Amino acid sequence: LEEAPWPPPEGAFVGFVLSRKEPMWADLLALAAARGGRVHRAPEPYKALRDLKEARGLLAKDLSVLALREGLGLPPGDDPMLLAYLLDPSNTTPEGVARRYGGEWTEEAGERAALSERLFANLWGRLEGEERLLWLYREVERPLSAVLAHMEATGVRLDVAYLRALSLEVAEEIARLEAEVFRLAGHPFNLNSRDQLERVLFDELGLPAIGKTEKTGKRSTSAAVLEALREAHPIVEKILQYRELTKLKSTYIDPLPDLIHPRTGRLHTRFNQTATATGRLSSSDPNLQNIPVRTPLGQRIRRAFIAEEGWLLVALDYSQIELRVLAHLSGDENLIRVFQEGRDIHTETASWMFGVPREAVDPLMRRAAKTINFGVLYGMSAHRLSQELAIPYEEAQAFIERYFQSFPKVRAWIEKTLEEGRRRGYVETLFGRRRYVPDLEARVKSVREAAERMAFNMPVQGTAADLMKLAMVKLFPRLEEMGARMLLQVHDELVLEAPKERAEAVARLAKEVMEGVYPLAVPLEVEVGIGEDWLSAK
DNA sequence: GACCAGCACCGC
DNA sequence: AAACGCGGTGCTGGTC
Ligand SMILES: Nc1nc2c(ncn2[C@H]2C[C@H](O)[C@@H](COP(=O)(O)NP(=O)(O)OP(=O)(O)O)O2)c(=O)[nH]1
Ligand SMILES: [Mn+2]
Ligand SMILES: [Mn+2]
Repeated sequence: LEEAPWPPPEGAFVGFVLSRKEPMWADLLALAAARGGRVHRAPEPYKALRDLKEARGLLAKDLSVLALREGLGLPPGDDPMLLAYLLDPSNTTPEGVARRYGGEWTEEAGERAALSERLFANLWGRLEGEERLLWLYREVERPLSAVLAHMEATGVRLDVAYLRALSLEVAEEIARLEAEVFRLAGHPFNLNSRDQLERVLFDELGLPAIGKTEKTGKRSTSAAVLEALREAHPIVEKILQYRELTKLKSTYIDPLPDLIHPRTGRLHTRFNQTATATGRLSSSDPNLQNIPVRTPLGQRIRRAFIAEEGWLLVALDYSQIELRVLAHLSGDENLIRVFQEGRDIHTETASWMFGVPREAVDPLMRRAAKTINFGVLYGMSAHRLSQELAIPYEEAQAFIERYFQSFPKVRAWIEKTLEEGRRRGYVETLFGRRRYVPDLEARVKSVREAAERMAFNMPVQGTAADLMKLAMVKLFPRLEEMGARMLLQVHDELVLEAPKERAEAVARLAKEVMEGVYPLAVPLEVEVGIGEDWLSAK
């Protein structure tokens, strides 16, 4: 390409190099652009950002986030990654997309700009005729990237002092647990080492080995195994408690306070748009889509996520989302009637397994019911179900029988989905998002049946993701007009931040937008709450 | 220091 | 652990 002077013409494809993957923390090391057979390299990247009206190219969102960090309104536009991701969700990295569609992903901005131009031309050509995939690109993914950019650049407020004090408290308790484990073992050892713990439990203490690990075939010390051994030795109980606290302390309590950005004073995650096989987003650096919430200590961690002074958090979460999607996709009249009558399958399964009235079901019980309802739906075995439900194997097999017998159209849909996946080689969501599942024709049963479970799950989970994404695209401009912020997304949930005097109005509006994003054969219901912290708003 | 495989874990 | 699915992160143990 002919090297031309900065700036480039409007509509050029951008290429950029970051000192680190996180745009909110990265130094913009180089900036370049390409169009019309030319390449423009910026003398000073930061100054050069002011010259762009739109970020078109690979990882456009990341550059837009960095521009927002610097107070620049540089929205993301076309991104070859989103085109490749829609053609095949296994296209998740620029390294692979480049090598697959005509280029090489290097570490030079000028080459990345030229690569973005070449890959867009080729990928856009491959989507000619894919009307449904082009609709998802034009109406969902491309506009969503702008929404995610603003979310990432905004961040969430965290109660640092609260978590600092919590760290010191949990530390003392971990010391009491580790000292108790060492005494029962008769000697000290690295309790974090599952190899050393394996010997203590199964060689020294002589406890029975329940299961083995996948790759190396060692005797597993997983929670499920230890749960089965909860009454075989007092050490097992202390280990489970040690595992819980060290996990929450090492992954959330201690790391998150150190990630507050100096310029914003807030915590900034990344929402990765081409990371999953089903169309879901993912969150990383740090992951804010798996913040603790189940246990009492987990709830205390949620409370650390707070609203800015004078603001309130608004949390909206779809009710029984994939079950409602399943009703629409399958067309089972019985399942449809469940939601038309306002029933809650999670509560009903919870009341059955715990033997208590509906009003006695606590959040912990309901989460346990979710595992069963979705576990059974997506192919859980009676053997595992018997252990999860703590019932005889014969009763567990009966549970799976009544489950599908209650909704006979579900099985018919599963077989229709798998058959089409075998013939076409991919399954699709309600909006046409595809996932290629070639192992549906595999000759090894284990491999084949694994692909099958992945296959007919993707339309359900993927449609829910399509719906959530479309709702985010619709809702974002409405929140801007009301002075509200979109902070976090958790697959079927949104966390917003609104002025105290507008929180009620935002909550009502966001609820309506989410529930009416795309009318289905069943109503989409959203649970909404308002509070100064994430747990309160739930 | 950086990277990795493997086990284990958090929540959707 | 096991015939639920989708992710990301910490630790250990190992390498370079
Ligand atoms: N296969 C599978 N899918 C799951 C699991 N947990 C969550 N999902 C999927 C299916 C879920 O629909 C979706 C959202 O998870 P939630 O919002 O926590 N549960 P929901 O919306 O169903 O119920 P409600 O909001 O009334 O409490 O994530 C699981 O253990 N397994
Ligand atoms: Mn939900
Ligand atoms: Mn949810």
